[PDB]
Amino acid sequence: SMSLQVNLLNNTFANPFMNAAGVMCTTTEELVAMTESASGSLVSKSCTPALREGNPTPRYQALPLGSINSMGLPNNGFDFYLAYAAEQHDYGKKPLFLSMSGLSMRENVEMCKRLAAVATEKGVILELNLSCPNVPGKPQVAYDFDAMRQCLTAVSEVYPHSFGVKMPPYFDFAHFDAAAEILNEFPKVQFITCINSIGNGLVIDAETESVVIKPKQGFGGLGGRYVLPTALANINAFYRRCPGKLIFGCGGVYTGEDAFLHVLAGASMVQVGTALQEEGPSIFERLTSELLGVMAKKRYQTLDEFRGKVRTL
Amino acid sequence: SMSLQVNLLNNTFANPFMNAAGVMCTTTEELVAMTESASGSLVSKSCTPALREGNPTPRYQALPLGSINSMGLPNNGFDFYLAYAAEQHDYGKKPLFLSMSGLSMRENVEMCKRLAAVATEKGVILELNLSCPNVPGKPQVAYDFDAMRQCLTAVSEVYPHSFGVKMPPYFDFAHFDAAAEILNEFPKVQFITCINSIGNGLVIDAETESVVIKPKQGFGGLGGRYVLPTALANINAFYRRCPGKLIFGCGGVYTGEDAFLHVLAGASMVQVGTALQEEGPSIFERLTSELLGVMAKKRYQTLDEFRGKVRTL
Ligand SMILES: Cc1cc2nc3c(=O)[nH]c(=O)nc-3n(C[C@H](O)[C@H](O)[C@H](O)COP(=O)(O)O)c2cc1C
Ligand SMILES: Cc1cc2nc3c(=O)[nH]c(=O)nc-3n(C[C@H](O)[C@H](O)[C@H](O)COP(=O)(O)O)c2cc1C
Ligand SMILES: *C(=S)Nc1ccc([N+](=O)[O-])cc1
Ligand SMILES: *C(=S)Nc1ccc([N+](=O)[O-])cc1
Repeated sequence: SMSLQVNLLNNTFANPFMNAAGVMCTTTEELVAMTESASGSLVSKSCTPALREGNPTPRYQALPLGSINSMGLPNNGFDFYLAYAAEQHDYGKKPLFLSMSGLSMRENVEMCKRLAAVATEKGVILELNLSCPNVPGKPQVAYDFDAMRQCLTAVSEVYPHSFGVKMPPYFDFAHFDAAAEILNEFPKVQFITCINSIGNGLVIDAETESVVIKPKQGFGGLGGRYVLPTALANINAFYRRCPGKLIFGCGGVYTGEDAFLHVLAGASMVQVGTALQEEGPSIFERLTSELLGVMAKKRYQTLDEFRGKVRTL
Repeated sequence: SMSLQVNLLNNTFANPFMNAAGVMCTTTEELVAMTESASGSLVSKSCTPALREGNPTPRYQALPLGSINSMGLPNNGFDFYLAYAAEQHDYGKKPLFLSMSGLSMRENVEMCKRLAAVATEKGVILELNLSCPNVPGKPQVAYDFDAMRQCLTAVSEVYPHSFGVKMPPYFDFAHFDAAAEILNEFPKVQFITCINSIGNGLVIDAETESVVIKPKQGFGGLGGRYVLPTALANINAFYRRCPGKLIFGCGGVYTGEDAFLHVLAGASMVQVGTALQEEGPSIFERLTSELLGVMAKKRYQTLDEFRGKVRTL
């Protein structure tokens, strides 16, 4: 009598779970493993026009309360992910998202021109990353509203399909309002993924009296338990301000209960990063089971019964 | 063989610990209790020109990983805190900071003009709050760099003493650079307190399917375990970029080990919020004991030996 089914953008998803871009989605082996998993969908590693080796190691550290990273967009390059979407992915198993993270507006425009035909033919869906906080000297496009509007205009001009945007967290209603106003100008922006990491935290190991990652003097994006209330805030803020769009939640999901909170805040899909990095794709079997358990105890049969229904006081 | 003594701003402090502004420092009884505690200093509740009731309750909630609040600047008004500084505080016991949070430039200018004489005569030190994330309709001043420059210019023009600024967290090196550039233009800003809460998080209780505080649809500032890596990042970022100024740490301190991390990142004083709210002023006896224990095990005698000495890779 229950279902985790999600229906959006002319697709049916068996459940709302997928990986967060960047986690377990860089290589062919990883993409196949995600496709064979119990997840409802998957997204490929944020790509640049050419391959990148990324930042020096160590560049990721798991922590009691989450994780810190400065990966620096290590990826196989756009051609590789385009080929996976065009020729290898089994769409009969689940829908596929492709994450794009060009290092300039022109880079994104040029990749989008080429992605267009594959989206048309095969149905891959674009998630445009406006938020990488780890490439040295590169600005957070989404923290620059003028730049964001220009980039979405440029992409919209050449990309004849719906797409979504991956956003960094905001921390002020003025910013939520400004960002929402811009996103609402673009009807092709049909979903907003909240959130990328909390940027530029600094973890210090008391025992070693040192930072724990090599790039950028130890500063890196935070994920995991640290970020859940910030993620819920951003999911709900955009759920409220962009009623014409769907929200994908990302941040702090370890359990079915955490997923329940994402959906209550407004999420349609729920992405899993840090927890997936630590547990592997088997996590999706556990999460679907747990979310159904939470729903059964609460007497909910479907996600639409409580999506966005968080009660205020 | 050891000492927690700190010497700064023409004052001597027995140890680096003090309350965070807003926590246990609103009433006469609270200010006396802080003065009688083992803390090295104390700061009075951020004040407005007149008494203020603050936001509707519930407006604070303790959490497993910290706290969320939207107090809304409940305070007894500037006259009350000025009178405490001028007539009641025992400067023989410890130095006193007064936190100011006018709701406009004019309000801060007018309060500073009156504060000047008491600072001259009694030695109270101003901590100017540029970061409160809980007043409905009024965004963080320090998230508007032009507003920040104009507030600091006004205060510097009318206030004939050194002072400090309480800052919200930043999450991007471009913002650390921009904020530091502005702060460095004001020689009277002799200390920077990093950080105020991580603004506008949203805590949802899975059991009640609701938010946990009443104001602003449940959106409120995060404190406690959630914010420690963000606090360390901000402390260190400004320690590096504002070499002519002192950094005061605030965020996620529950133990002597946490305090040790603040100091390693660059902190001179260490402020305690959520943990003090939950434990009461007796916490300062525990924190001084724990910090000395950490230093003993590490064979450090003084704070100067490791302040700002966090090792990078
Ligand atoms: C190792 C690692 C690599 C990541 N790579 C990407 C990326 O390529 N693109 C992206 O949009 N986000 C990336 N992220 C951010 C995640 O997608 C996610 O937004 C963040 O980790 C928060 O989710 P979590 O709390 O589930 O980890 C990465 C995160 C981690 C830990
Ligand atoms: C109940 C409460 C009241 C606060 N009031 C103030 C305030 O009046 N002025 C201010 O600058 N910060 C205020 N803060 C923020 C704290 O000073 C501190 O920056 C923040 O809680 C992070 O420290 P923590 O992790 O030790 O809680 C308040 C925090 C709490 C929880
Ligand atoms: C808008 S998408 N333009 C853009 C993309 C990426 C960068 N970057 O180098 O971070 C800048 C501008
Ligand atoms: C700076 S001196 N004054 C000030 C205080 C508060 C605001 N505000 O936005 O509420 C603006 C300027």
